[PDB]
Amino acid sequence: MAHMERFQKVYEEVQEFLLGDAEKRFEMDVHRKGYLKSMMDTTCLGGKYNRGLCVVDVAEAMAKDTQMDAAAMERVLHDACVCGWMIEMLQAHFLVYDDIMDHSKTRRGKPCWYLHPGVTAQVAINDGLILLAWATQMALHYFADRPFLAEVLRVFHDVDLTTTIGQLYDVTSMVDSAKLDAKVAHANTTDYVEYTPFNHRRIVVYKTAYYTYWLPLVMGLLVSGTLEKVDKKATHKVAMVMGEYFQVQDDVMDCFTPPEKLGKIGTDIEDAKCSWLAVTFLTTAPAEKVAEFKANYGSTDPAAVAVIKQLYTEQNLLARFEEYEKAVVAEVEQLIAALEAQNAAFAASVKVLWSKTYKRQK
Amino acid sequence: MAHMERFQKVYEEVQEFLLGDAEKRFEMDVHRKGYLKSMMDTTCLGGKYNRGLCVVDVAEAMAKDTQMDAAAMERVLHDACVCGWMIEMLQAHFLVYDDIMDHSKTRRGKPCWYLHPGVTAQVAINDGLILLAWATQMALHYFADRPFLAEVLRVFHDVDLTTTIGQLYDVTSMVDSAKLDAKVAHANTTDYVEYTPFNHRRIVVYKTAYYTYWLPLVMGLLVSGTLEKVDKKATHKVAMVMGEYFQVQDDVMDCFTPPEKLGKIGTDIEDAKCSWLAVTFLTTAPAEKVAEFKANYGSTDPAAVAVIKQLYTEQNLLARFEEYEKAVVAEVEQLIAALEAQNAAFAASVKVLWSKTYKRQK
Ligand SMILES: CCCCc1ccc[n+](CC(P(=O)(O)O)P(=O)(O)O)c1
Ligand SMILES: CCCCc1ccc[n+](CC(P(=O)(O)O)P(=O)(O)O)c1
Ligand SMILES: CC(C)CCOP(=O)(O)OP(=O)(O)O
Ligand SMILES: CC(C)CCOP(=O)(O)OP(=O)(O)O
Ligand SMILES: [Ca+2]
Ligand SMILES: [Ca+2]
Ligand SMILES: [Ca+2]
Ligand SMILES: [Ca+2]
Ligand SMILES: [Ca+2]
Ligand SMILES: [Ca+2]
Repeated sequence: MAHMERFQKVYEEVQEFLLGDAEKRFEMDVHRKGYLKSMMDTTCLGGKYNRGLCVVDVAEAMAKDTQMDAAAMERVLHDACVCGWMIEMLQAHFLVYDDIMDHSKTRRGKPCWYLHPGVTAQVAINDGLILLAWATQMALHYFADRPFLAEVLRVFHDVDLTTTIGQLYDVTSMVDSAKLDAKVAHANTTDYVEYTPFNHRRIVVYKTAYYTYWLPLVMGLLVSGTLEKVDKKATHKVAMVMGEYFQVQDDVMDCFTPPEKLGKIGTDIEDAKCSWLAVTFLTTAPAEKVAEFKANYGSTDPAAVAVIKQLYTEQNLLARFEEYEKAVVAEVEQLIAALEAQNAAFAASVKVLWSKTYKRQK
Repeated sequence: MAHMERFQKVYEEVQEFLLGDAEKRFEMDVHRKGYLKSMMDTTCLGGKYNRGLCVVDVAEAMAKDTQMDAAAMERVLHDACVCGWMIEMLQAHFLVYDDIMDHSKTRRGKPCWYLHPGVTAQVAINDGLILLAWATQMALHYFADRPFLAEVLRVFHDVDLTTTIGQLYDVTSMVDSAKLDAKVAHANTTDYVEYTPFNHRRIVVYKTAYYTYWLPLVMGLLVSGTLEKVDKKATHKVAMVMGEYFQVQDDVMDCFTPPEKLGKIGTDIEDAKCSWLAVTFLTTAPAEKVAEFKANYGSTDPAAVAVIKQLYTEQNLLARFEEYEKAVVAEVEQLIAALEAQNAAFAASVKVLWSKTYKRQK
């Protein structure tokens, strides 16, 4: 929408900055400079830019609600774009690692970075660290004289921590939690006791909600200097609700949306993930169907996978998702009404975010 | 080792903080807390603690020099221990990843983290991110009301960046740099045209000197509030010299120090990495020797690795290292004497660091 063109211009600026700083500081040669350019473009581009563009929608909503001159509005928007790129590059970094962890094939319609034959998991592992480091470099450089530098770093780093703990819950969700010893191999579960609504919510809140919903909102507020003009606790709550839903959508599109339209080949089923479908199925389905699920789940065999999808379809998981979505919409709507009573400007930028989220198809 | 007891007590302190904060903020369960505890202990302990201890030695030298009273000195030492642990965790993070990247077997006399049977490289990859995040968490918590907080973050993230570019030079150094395409597999070199003193210096200065020499000295100065009492240029210079040399010793020991004494099993020869021995040997040995080294280096075959070590031995590599160490001793001493003319206290703390480095055996 409104800010794409400006946001993409800032990408070019920030890339030239970053590559030039490496030349100046690290004696970066021409070939590695180009490798780094292709790496940044491959990992950071091609997504929907929902997190980055939110920073800009929020910042501008709040800046217009303030009285400021042309140069100050221009500054807010530019800083917002830089902040948005910190988050997109945080995403880039998380996706490089997660694609390795999940041993996946495609991301955003192209092979996963680690799967580029001129890269491999060995180089990709270090490329991911460069991405994370650059996001902090952006703040240190662009916001060196800004009052919100310290607060930006604190929220960005807190969120980076939060997401790694989220990923921890995710990556250990298929193993009995009583059996984690860094000294003993552990088999995947066969009984699925821990596939509970509580465990699924815990995963999604921490691995997705904080960095996808909370971070863009807060950063938008930080760069426009209006973080003390909104109810902190309601902002966190609406971000948790939308974020949980956003990840329920993800765990509901990797089992029913063609890879081709999504841009990625989910393997929740093969990998026995504690997805919203698995928890919803395990807690509502009849007993023979639960057993048949346990004999088929967690299996690479395409015939086992097809059995799970058939069981999910018989269980009416799409319709259960529709009902959950109605409940979410009801709650979001009212959290937004209450934010609107306090700060109508901020509440509008929450609608813009929610609009890009509700009933999305990829 | 005046500060070891205090340093270790701070580790217990910081660990209990970190685990407790995840309980409070991420609904961390008792099993993953236990997992996290063992991960921390396994990846962060068992090293020599040169980096961490140097922060405290520098901080104390400067606090004595500025005549701090007992209250102030106790704060400075405690802050210095936290900074020290930020660096030891940075190291922890770097080695978790590097062990994966290098496919190594032992770190500090135990199996590499990713090789723990209950871990695997899948989990280790996210674990390494938790270590990095925790490093920032320490500063955000303990230095929340400290004016040096921003400069601590700044130098920390800069050095982390520098090291990852350092690591990029390392992992791409055995492939032809003109053939650095992400779309095209890269065969390892057969002619070694890029195995030069310039390329070797660039690798080790960036992957090693910054975080191992410069980062500890600076943090010791920042926490004691004395960074504005020493020559920044001379400080950086002496860090670069000691740090390159520190990497040279690490390269010499890969080939000549028994894995047992060392705590690790280097595969420089098998991976044919741009070490200080290979580079020197190539630009010191003849053509017949160079040709025999080209048809032996980069092979996992035990006989071929024995040929390499035998070439090195016959080319008197140990002896060329002694001579190199003489020139470095002459130059470090001159640079310390120069520092000592300006602030005797900081120069003495650079000597403490030098003396734990010069002629170390592991
Ligand atoms: C290292 C943090 C990885 C964080 C993270 C958080 C949320 C989603 N992902 C990737 C998704 P996907 O690969 O985009 O479908 P997941 O594997 O379903 O969770 C990664
Ligand atoms: C991943 C970031 C850089 C990691 C890094 C930096 C310096 C030395 N090391 C490890 C050593 P070692 O594995 O301790 O011998 P190297 O593999 O010889 O370089 C790792
Ligand atoms: C958060 C998680 C579901 C990963 C996918 O995030 P996304 O769908 O926003 O991906 P893009 O960055 O490619 O838009
Ligand atoms: C820089 C590189 C040689 C890394 C190993 O560093 P180190 O020998 O200081 O390791 P410890 O932290 O185990 O003492
Ligand atoms: Ca994934
Ligand atoms: Ca995943
Ligand atoms: Ca998914
Ligand atoms: Ca190594
Ligand atoms: Ca290495
Ligand atoms: Ca080594």
